[PDB]
Amino acid sequence: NSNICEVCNKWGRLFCCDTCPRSFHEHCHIPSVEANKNPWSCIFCRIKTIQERCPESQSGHQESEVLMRQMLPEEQLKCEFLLLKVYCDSKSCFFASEPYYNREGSQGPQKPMWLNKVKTSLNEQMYTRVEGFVQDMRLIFHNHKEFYREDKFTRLGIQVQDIFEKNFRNIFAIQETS
Ligand SMILES: [Zn+2]
Ligand SMILES: [Zn+2]
Ligand SMILES: [Zn+2]
Repeated sequence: NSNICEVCNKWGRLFCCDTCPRSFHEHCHIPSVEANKNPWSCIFCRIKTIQERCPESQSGHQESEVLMRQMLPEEQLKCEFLLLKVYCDSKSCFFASEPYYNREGSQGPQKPMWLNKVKTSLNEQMYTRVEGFVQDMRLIFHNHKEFYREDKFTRLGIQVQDIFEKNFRNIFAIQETS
């Protein structure tokens, strides 16, 4: 197995996947690495299994159909994995914890949002459809763009949004377009 966490790229107390060489900190893995379960398969392996069981699940989909899906176990898992993919990028530190807003010439967003809040929400089964999760995710970046206006720091939002969106199109097999 790897000797660093797959998400944060640091060593520490790591849990090793039984079906692939990845390793995780307990709370870096999403969901948090399970207490017992020998063998244990990580989220990457669980997502691979879904594809393998139903190869046609990789044919193209319309985003509007994906968003209306109810959060049954497989969609729950896919949103967990997509969230995990954003945390995999070091630039996610900016959006992880609860933000605050005091900048001359700007007002804070009406509905603040952040990764750890989406993480809790998924854990607590607060989203009933994929749309719930994707809306909160996109709101993180939109709040950032609006607040930081013409400061160059706005680019961090564009950058982390692009990671989210690429992973969304991959995980949920959105039909490719020009
Ligand atoms: Zn980690
Ligand atoms: Zn694995
Ligand atoms: Zn099938």
